[PDB]
Amino acid sequence: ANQASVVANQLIPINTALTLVMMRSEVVTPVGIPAEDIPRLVSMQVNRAVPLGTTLMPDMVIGYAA
Repeated sequence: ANQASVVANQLIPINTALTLVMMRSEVVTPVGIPAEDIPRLVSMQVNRAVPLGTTLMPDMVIGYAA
């Protein structure tokens, strides 16, 4: 039910360090990375460009383990 995930608040380019303006939280399905983890994700990189509105999934972030 209302488990929120991290959602791309702008297109996130490949191999670019994540900043706080790039991540919002929303209740989406399927569930992705928990919204609680937005602070952890700061300055981690994604391995593929992430379009606006896409749910950030564990496999997209280089070095992510929950």
